[PDB]
Amino acid sequence: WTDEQFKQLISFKTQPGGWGVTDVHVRYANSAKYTYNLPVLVSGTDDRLVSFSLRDDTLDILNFEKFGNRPELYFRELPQKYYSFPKELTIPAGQSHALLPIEFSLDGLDDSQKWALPLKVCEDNGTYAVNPRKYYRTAVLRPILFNEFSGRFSGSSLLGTMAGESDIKFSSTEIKLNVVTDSIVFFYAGQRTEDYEDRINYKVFLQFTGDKVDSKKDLYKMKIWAENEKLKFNSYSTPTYKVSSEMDATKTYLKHTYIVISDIDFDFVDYTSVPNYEIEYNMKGGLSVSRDLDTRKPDEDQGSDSKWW
Repeated sequence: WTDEQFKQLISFKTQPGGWGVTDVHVRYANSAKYTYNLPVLVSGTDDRLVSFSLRDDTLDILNFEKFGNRPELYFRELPQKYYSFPKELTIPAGQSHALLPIEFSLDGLDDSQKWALPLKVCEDNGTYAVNPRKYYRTAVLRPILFNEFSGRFSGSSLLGTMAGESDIKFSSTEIKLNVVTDSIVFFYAGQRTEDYEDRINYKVFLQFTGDKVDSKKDLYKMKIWAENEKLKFNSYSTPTYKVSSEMDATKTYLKHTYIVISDIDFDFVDYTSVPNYEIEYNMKGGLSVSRDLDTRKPDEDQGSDSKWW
C-alpha cells in the first residue's frame, strides 16, 4: 500500500464542524425542499463508475466518539422518506470533480431530534476500506431547518420564576426556536435545550399569525400552547410580535432584520428535574432576534450572524 495509490481514489470535499458533520440549511416554506450538492473529488485515463451509499456503521462510531455515554445527544439516522440521491455516477476521464445531488424533503421532520445522513463514496475495489477517515470517503450531513421566525433568539428577557412570585429563578441568554412549519416553531420551557434528555416534555409552541392586533398598528397576533398535559401549561396572555428591517448605514448590502416577541406569560411545572418532586414555575417576558443578512448571498449561505444557525 502507498499514499499515492489512495490519493488517486475518490473522496468527498466538505468542511465539517466540531461535531464531525456538515450542516445543510433547509428552508421550511410551503414545503421543506432543498437539493444539496455534495462535492466529490478525484485526487488522480478511464471513466470512473462511482457508487454512493448510506453508511450503516458511521453514526454509532461518531456518536460515541463525540458524546460518550450520552444517547440523548446522539445523531439519529435520517429516515429514507426524507431524502433521495443517485446510487451511481460516472466521472468522465479528464474530469477530477463531480457532484452528488441530495434532494431533501423534510415536511413533518421532528426538529426536536438531531438527524444525520452518513454517506460513503466507493468504486466497486477493497482499497476504499483502508484508512476511510484519513481519505474522506464518508460525509455526514445534518439538515438544519429554518423559517422566517426560527433560530437563536435572545432569551434574557424571558424570566423564569416560581408561580405566584417574581423572584428570578432562571433565564437563558439564548433560546432556540425550532421549526414545525413555515409559521409554527417551538422552544423548550425550564432551561431545556437540544442537550436535555427530557426536552420533549417541555416543548412550548408559538405560531406567528398574519393578523394585526390593531389595524392601525403593526403588532401581530400569536398563538402559544403546549401538547404535554403533564406540563400543566397555563398561559395568561396571547403573545404579540413585530417584524422590522433596515439596511446598515455603512455596509449598504447588509440587512438588519428584527423580530421582537412580547406578552409571554405562562405557568408550567417541572416534574422531572427533582427526584419525586414537582416545581411550579412561570416564564414571563419576551424574546428577540436581530439578524445580519448579507443580501448579496442566498439565505442558505448566510453565516451564524443570520441567527438561523
